[PDB]
Amino acid sequence: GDTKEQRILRYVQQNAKPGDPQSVLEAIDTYCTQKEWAMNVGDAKGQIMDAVIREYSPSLVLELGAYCGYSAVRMARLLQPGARLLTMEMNPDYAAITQQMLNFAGLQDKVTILNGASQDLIPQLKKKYDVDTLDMVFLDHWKDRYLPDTLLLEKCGLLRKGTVLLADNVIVPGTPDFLAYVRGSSSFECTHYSSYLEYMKVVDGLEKAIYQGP
Ligand SMILES: O=C(NCCO)c1cc(-c2ccc(F)cc2)cc(O)c1O
Ligand SMILES: [Cl-]
Ligand SMILES: [Cl-]
Ligand SMILES: [Cl-]
Ligand SMILES: [Mg+2]
Repeated sequence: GDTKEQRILRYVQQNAKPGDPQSVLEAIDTYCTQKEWAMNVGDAKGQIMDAVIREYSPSLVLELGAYCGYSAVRMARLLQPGARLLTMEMNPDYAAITQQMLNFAGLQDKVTILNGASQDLIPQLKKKYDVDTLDMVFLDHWKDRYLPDTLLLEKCGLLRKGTVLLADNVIVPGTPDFLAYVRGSSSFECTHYSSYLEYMKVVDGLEKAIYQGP
């Protein structure tokens, strides 16, 4: 039968307005509160994301892990005209949901999906995707990948002074190595934003880690 992700897409298509990102976010959050939990960033942490995006107005954002496109919708709706989001989604079924979610929201021209594993695609960003450096990175993929992929971004020359890392789920499921690393490194200036796990009365949080150079 259908998957939960297909059910979320369908709900959005039937309960949101085409081309209205806000209605799409609302539809997802309604579905996930009333029908079935799902691992979208959600509205609590989403509001914090929004506040960070507005502060920095990034021109080029990289997202690690798309899921159904909630966070990509959340971020892309607030980008300035001409700004871009690249999202890396290794799961092909998730990638297809995400594309369709973005298309329904009318944000397709702002966002590119890269299908494959972050560790494989990050080294291609400069030469294949014509990236210089990133303004912001949203980490929301497998939690054991946050640290290695941060170190890989640095190796590949993709971080500049002031690049904003924003990491989901630093408390649940948790990213203990990543947190220890960035909080102990003089190359990062970190802030913790305490919140709640999407759609649940369980504490979670976002970590912002601003790259300071070598
Ligand atoms: O696995 C995650 N992400 C990568 C695949 O898309 C993920 C997991 C959870 C979560 C799961 C199970 C639980 F019991 C609590 C949290 C939450 C999230 O926000 C997530 O991003
Ligand atoms: Cl999400
Ligand atoms: Cl992932
Ligand atoms: Cl929520
Ligand atoms: Mg998450």
